[PDB]
Amino acid sequence: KVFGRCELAAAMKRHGLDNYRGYSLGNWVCAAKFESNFNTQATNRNTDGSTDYGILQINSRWWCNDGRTPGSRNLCNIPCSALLSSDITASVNCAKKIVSDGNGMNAWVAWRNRCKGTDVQAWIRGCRL
Ligand SMILES: [Cl-]
Ligand SMILES: [Cl-]
Ligand SMILES: [Cl-]
Ligand SMILES: [Cl-]
Ligand SMILES: [Cl-]
Ligand SMILES: [Cl-]
Ligand SMILES: [Cu+2]
Ligand SMILES: [Cu+2]
Ligand SMILES: [Cu+2]
Ligand SMILES: [Cu+2]
Repeated sequence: KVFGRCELAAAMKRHGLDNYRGYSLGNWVCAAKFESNFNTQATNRNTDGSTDYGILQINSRWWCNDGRTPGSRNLCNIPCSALLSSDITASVNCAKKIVSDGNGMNAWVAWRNRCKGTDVQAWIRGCRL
C-alpha cells in the first residue's frame, strides 16, 4: 500500500506514534516519506547483506527475521515480511522498540539527515487526522 501523507499521519496517530518518546507526529511522517515514500512494500538491500523493510525501513540486522542475514538478531520477534503489510501495526510496534533503544530517531539515518531539526509540522499540514 502507498499511503497518502495525511492518511499515514492519521494511522500513525491512531497507533500511538504521535509524541512517542517525545517525537511529534510530523517526525514520523517525515521519516516514512524519506525511508519508503509511504510504500509499505518497500525493500532495500544494504551493504552488509541485511535488508530494510516497510514504511520505516526496519533493518533485518537487528529487528526482524528474513532468514538471510547472517549473525543478525530479531528483536521485534517478527518475520520481516510482517513489516510489508498494508496494516502498519507491526511496523509501529517495532519502531517503538527501536526509538526506545537509546539513540531516539537517529536510528533512522534518513530522519537524522533529512528531518531532524526541520519544520516537521509541515508533514501534518491540512490533515484530517
Ligand atoms: Cl508527500
Ligand atoms: Cl509535528
Ligand atoms: Cl538471518
Ligand atoms: Cl545467523
Ligand atoms: Cl493502517
Ligand atoms: Cl485524531
Ligand atoms: Cu496521542
Ligand atoms: Cu536503512
Ligand atoms: Cu535478523
Ligand atoms: Cu485519527
